[PDB]
Amino acid sequence: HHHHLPNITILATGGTIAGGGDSATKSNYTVGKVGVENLVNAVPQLKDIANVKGEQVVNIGSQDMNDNVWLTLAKKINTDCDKTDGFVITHGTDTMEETAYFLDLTVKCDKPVVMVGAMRPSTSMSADGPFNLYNAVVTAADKASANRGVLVVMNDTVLDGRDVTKTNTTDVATFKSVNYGPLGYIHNGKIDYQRTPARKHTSDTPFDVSKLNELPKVGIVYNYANASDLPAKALVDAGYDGIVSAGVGNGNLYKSVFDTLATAAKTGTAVVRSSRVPTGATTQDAEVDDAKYGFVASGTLNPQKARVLLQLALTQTKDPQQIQQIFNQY
Amino acid sequence: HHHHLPNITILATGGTIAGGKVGVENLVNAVPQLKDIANVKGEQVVNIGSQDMNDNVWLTLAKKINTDCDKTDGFVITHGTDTMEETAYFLDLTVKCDKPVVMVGAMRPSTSMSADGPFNLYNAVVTAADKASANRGVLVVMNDTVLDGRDVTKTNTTDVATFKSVNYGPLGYIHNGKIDYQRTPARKHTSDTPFDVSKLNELPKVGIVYNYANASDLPAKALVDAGYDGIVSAGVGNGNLYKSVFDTLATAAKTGTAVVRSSRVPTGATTQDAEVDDAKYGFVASGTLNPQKARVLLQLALTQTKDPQQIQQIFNQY
Amino acid sequence: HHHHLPNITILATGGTIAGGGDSATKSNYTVGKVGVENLVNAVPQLKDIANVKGEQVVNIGSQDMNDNVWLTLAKKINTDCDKTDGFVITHGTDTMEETAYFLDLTVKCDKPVVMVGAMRPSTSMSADGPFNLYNAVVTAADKASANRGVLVVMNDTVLDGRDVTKTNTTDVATFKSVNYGPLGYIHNGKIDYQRTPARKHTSDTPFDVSKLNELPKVGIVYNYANASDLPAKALVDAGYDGIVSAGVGNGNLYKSVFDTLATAAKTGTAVVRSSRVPTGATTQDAEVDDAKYGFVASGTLNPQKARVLLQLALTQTKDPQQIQQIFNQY
Amino acid sequence: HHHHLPNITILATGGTIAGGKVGVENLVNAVPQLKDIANVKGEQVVNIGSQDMNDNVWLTLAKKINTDCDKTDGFVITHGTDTMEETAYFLDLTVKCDKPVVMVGAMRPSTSMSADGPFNLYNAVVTAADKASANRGVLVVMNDTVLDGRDVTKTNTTDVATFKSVNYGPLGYIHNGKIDYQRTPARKHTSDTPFDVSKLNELPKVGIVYNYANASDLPAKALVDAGYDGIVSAGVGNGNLYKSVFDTLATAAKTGTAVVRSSRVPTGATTQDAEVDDAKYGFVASGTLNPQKARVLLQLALTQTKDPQQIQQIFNQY
Ligand SMILES: N[C@@H](CC(=O)O)C(=O)O
Ligand SMILES: N[C@@H](CC(=O)O)C(=O)O
Ligand SMILES: N[C@@H](CC(=O)O)C(=O)O
Ligand SMILES: N[C@@H](CC(=O)O)C(=O)O
Repeated sequence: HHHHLPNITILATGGTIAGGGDSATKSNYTVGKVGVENLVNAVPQLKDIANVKGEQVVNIGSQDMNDNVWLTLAKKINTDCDKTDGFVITHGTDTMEETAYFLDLTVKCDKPVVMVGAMRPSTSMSADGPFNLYNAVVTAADKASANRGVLVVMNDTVLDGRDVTKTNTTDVATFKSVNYGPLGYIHNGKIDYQRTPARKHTSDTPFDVSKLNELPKVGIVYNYANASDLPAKALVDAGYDGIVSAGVGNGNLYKSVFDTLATAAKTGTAVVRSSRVPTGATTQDAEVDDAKYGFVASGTLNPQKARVLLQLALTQTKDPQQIQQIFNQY
Repeated sequence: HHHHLPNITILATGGTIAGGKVGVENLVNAVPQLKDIANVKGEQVVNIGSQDMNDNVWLTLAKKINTDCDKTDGFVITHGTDTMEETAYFLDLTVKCDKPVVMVGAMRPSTSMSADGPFNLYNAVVTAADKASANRGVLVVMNDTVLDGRDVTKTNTTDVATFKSVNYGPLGYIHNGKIDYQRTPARKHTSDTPFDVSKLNELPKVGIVYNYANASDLPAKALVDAGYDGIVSAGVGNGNLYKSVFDTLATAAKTGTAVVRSSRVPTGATTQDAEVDDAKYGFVASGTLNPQKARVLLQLALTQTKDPQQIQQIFNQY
Repeated sequence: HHHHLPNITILATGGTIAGGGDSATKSNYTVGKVGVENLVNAVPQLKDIANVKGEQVVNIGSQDMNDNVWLTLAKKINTDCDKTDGFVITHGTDTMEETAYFLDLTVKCDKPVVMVGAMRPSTSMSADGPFNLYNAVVTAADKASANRGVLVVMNDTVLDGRDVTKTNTTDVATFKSVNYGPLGYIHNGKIDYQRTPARKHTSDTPFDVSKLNELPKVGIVYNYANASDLPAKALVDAGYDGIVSAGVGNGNLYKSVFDTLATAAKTGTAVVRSSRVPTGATTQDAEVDDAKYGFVASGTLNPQKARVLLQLALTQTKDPQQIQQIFNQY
Repeated sequence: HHHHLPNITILATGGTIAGGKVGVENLVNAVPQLKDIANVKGEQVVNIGSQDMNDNVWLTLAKKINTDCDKTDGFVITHGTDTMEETAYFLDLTVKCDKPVVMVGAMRPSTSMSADGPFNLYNAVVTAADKASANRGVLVVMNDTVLDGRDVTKTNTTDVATFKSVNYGPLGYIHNGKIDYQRTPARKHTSDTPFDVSKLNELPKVGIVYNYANASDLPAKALVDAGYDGIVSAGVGNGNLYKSVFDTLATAAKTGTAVVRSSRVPTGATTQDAEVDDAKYGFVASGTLNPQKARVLLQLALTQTKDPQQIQQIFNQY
């Protein structure tokens, strides 16, 4: 008997992991500049753990991530599932938490899908990207990683795609699953998993994007003192399918915003209450009678995460109570 | 001789601490031990949910504290928790009275099991009565902790421990009616700022737009079309902008709208010298000021100047 | 059909939850002074949710918790399992994280066992104990709480007995599962569970204390700069069955401590390396050759938690590799 | 004119940053960009794993910095991460040079993927070269953050982000070779302390005992039997003691041993006025000093006084 290593496919999309600047010790850089081959060759130990094939899907900053790249990724992974043993997606950190949840809801492939990025560009002193990439490959190669949904691997930690969020603007340790914690930690190329997400993911969801050319239009409005209703009116005037509110506190709304959203809701615009507050649920049965206004409470989904689920909910139903049930199950 | 207690004024604005329905007099009467530490007088300013806080109320409060500073030894403001962090920083920048100003709220209703409001109110008075609390800026006192009004933010939607100074930490902790202060904010506040709202009846209009994958430019454009004085971007990561939002804001910054890049990310600074050439576009980087805190400072900046470089310096000093 | 509420048994042991002082606004108080009936009557809403029966097992500060109280609790719960639908144990906060893990490893009852305490005495302004008790009863009454091991409920949060730890000396929010997160959050008397512990617990462990009169002797030594080997020598001289080291960093030992523990280990004293560092695992394959010295690495178990598992491991085996396997499974 | 760079001295002590095997000269030569910010000179003090740090090394370091203060513009100490928090606070209390003293280490070996040591060393030099870093006490620089030597502690066994000032927060963050300081420690340090180790060759013996359910009194008794000068208790919760440990320590405190109650709990103060009457027993409460930090302060306290009340006041001031 001979040892054979798993086959792992790297789908590259850009990010600071592929960023470069002209100095190792200045901060300035350009994103999504370096190709997948360069990233792979910067981690010569990858041969110890996997047979790696790299594909460049796009090369962008994830600040410019969009619905089309999401559809491209989901369809590619679902199509290519039988060709490989696992996937790593290199991506910008800014919207990784959004792409990861989208994929968590739409990947039907039963093989690990692991997202990874870097907070320092590839050119920087002590760049984090090479070890992050190694650890993402370790996770994608570990049989125990299966059936846990779509994962994010950053800073030696395996995080579920639903709860994971970027907590700090600059810190290499930025990614945390702030409400329910990580799934496992990586030490010396091994993972000790102690958790798995309960919410339904991947092959257990009804969302099937195989034939979609686009996704429903869902925007986000922010609340604060003296908030303008103009953003909300703009989305309503454009015929948006859904609006997510980044509420204050427990999903609360400035009154003018509340008035515009209540009206939209009774015309069939889906309205989800989420929170600008970085941890905790936007609950039912607090200060807003959701049943009365036809609103949906986001639970622990932050506004950008709630957008992901709402867009997908709107491919199935426009009924607020059915949308609320979706927000209680996925 | 005869022992004497400080005179503390409670300015009530509403909130769950008053659940925004119970009056200042009932709040006070419900914590009879306040008599052990101060001579409390209450005045009702408004009685609202802080999700409906607004510029008018802010102006009322700053004017009242500045006017009444001589009459009292310190102030406590009872407020909703939802926008307490905004009001705190507004007052931090506009209050000229060097005597303690302490804001407090509650996460649980006064009738709920283990309501937090009573002890929160007690400790806010302790803080307002402590001579060591002077000259530290406007404060927030919650969950046995004294927090500076610049850094303090609501971190959790329901936890009594929600309020934290997430970038630089608290100033001190309160135990047995005493505070051990170990920090003070270095940014200029109160009487060391140029902001003076004594004669203003309105504040520059400043709105906030959110960034996310596939973000619409419609919110940003709606603010521009209404002639907003300023727009704060709740950027992704280190204050980055979705392309269409970036395009709209680039235009606004050369067309009479001040533009500040902040971040939806809950901790850390939005820096210069990363991916965005702020100088080229005429944008301002917010540093550790989150979008709603950056709005506050940007409205006050626009009372002095419309020049992006002078705005950037304000954002580096206050 | 008529609604019937679950039967819940409160086993009271003391703590600040049962503490009292002479003023509502001074900090001074005496622990474990108030009886179970008083605690129950301070939460008049408990009738809305359960039929509550209180038993006083002991009335102590949990700083004086000990092996005999642990054995008493485990045997009582296992004996009385069929008499009730769920248990709440009122307890001091100082060692709750130790009792909870002991119970997590030794309870064979398939009904929820929920531990609760209070950081402020019963006499204090804004005392946390009454709502903590309510929420513990809610958790013990929820069918979904079953099969999750022994739980700790504090500050609106349901925490697993293994990972839970006291993080702050004074804060009502002190209890966190610092490595893997909470299992669920409580809002308006309802729990949305999103996690369950993977490590084996309760009826899935081999530990059976039904007939034990005592537990193996296990002590803890602390490392720091210029550490004394005298504590370690004292435990060895007394014939201790086990010693847990609160190491520096990743389970590292001051050399004189290391020398004494290496010697003890080769005479059959079990030696577990843990860490004084509050989060993260004490790993294998770092600076200490555990295989060589016959040591066991504690993983994420902190020193007092590692003591619990080691005592129980020593009821089954004295073999270091079998003990290491136990530390990898429970 | 001609631009001039500060002179910075690296004092090397070992650690994973040197993995304790590589010499100061290789460390320095591996970050050639240090030349852009300083004139670096290195000196080897020892080359050890900091799990074997000891009083002798502490005394060497304090004496060397105090002696060499005039010769340089700032210091960086390369050190293991395991006891860096102890050495930092020792130096914080004993260094009399008001010029920046910055400690640094690394969580990953220099040969590992994405090793942290190089940028950590670069930023430690930035900090040591910043004129704004003077008069803030001894510092720890890790993961782009400037932390005070009193509050800083290792929070995680392996994370590069492990070091945090868990009670009062960091002093500033480092970005693009610049620091925005927003805090400074209020406790007295360096030249405002009475501790002077210039002529000492040994320090008072102080040991640490741990509390847990069913704790043995054997460790505490072993320290007492050896005539230890002081014992720090790593208490449960708010510095509480298992009965048998409490009994032994009560006796020690009246029998020539200073006793400080600290806590195994990683954050928060061990306070007076909770369950233990410190005055009655002659114990000292540690405040926010964890057991190993309390040991440091208690050894230095015992160089001035053996009186528990004077020790308590030291613990309230430094
Ligand atoms: N703007 C970059 C930031 C990063 O990757 O860290 C991106 O998200 O693509
Ligand atoms: N919505 C309430 C929440 C609270 O006070 O806790 C307020 O901000 O007025
Ligand atoms: N010493 C008390 C502290 C508390 O319960 O909060 C105990 O653990 O019993
Ligand atoms: N044991 C090493 C750990 C490190 O430096 O990271 C030391 O403290 O010397």
